[PDB]
Amino acid sequence: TPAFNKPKVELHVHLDGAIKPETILYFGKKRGIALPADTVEELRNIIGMDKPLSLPGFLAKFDYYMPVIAGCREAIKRIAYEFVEMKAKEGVVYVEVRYSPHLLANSKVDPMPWNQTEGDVTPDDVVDLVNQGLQEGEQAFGIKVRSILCCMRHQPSWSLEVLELCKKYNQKTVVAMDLAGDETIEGSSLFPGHVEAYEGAVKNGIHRTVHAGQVGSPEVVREAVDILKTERVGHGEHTIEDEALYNRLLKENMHFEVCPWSSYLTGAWDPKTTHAVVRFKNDKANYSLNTDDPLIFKSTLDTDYQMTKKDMGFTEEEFKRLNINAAKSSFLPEEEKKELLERLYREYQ
Ligand SMILES: O=c1[nH]cnc2c([C@@H]3O[C@H](CO)[C@@H](O)[C@H]3O)c[nH]c12
Ligand SMILES: [Zn+2]
Repeated sequence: TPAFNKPKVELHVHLDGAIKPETILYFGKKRGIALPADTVEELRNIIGMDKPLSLPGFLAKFDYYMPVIAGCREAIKRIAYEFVEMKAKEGVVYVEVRYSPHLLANSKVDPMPWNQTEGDVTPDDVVDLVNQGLQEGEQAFGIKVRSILCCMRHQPSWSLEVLELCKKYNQKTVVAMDLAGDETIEGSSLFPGHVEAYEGAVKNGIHRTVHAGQVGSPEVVREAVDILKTERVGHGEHTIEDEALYNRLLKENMHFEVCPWSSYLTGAWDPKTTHAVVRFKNDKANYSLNTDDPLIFKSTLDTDYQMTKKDMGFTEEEFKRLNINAAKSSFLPEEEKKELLERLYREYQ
């Protein structure tokens, strides 16, 4: 029985962490690019994980399959279309999906990701391709889907271009910029490309989210908020380690994009402490529940909703509350945000 069988909102899910294994196999074969396995089941076992790794050890899983998607236009549109297909099945009415356009390009991107041969797919092309597959997905399945473009921590030289792509594709479908990748890279929040991207975003009214406090110190969160000027924090669990900062963000009504299942598997949460999400619920924080990389974690949104119901006693009422909070914190323009809120209340009566 599904933990919560009513419309849900999802803010934090990576397109390139949410690809069908069957579709990765399909493209490895069509293109003749290697894969670490040859049937769907063995691919799941290898790419997927059921025991905690460190964050760099988790991020390496992408290496297995990205090469089979990157630089292939049919593949990029197709994963975006099937993304909407999946989320529609899970009873999501609105979802913001994030990716790095540079990590899927094979032209005008330096350093060339994945040791690719120069092709014709620029980062600008990737966005348009993903827009296309999402819009087709919307027309087919009738849920609302927007996109978030990721700066990557290790590559601040892409960040100004990420910001320009957010400006160019604003609300079609790109609603925000994000900062993702290896949180453990010393001082990465302050690399000049990242700081200046986020400054340009403030100055041009481009929405902002930042992965912080997944494995880092509370200081990485404080940097997301006070220097980068984020409006939402991805994860944020390790914020509680700093009491004054947690309380400031509570008072200022910061949104935390919690990914509970993600949390165990990246070793961000110790299974024999209280998940920070329990504290968020008792404090009536502003947070959402998110699958983060469902392909790698072998999960669906119900996975995270089951985890919190079974292991943390989340009620139907708390589920409705945090989705209402997720809607309020979405990056939709005002009239679409009101429309979403109207729908959630109607459906929750
Ligand atoms: O758990 C995570 N923490 C930090 N970054 C990532 C991404 C990174 O964002 C890029 C675009 O989605 C992915 O390619 C991955 O490197 C995936 N999952 C996580
Ligand atoms: Zn993430």
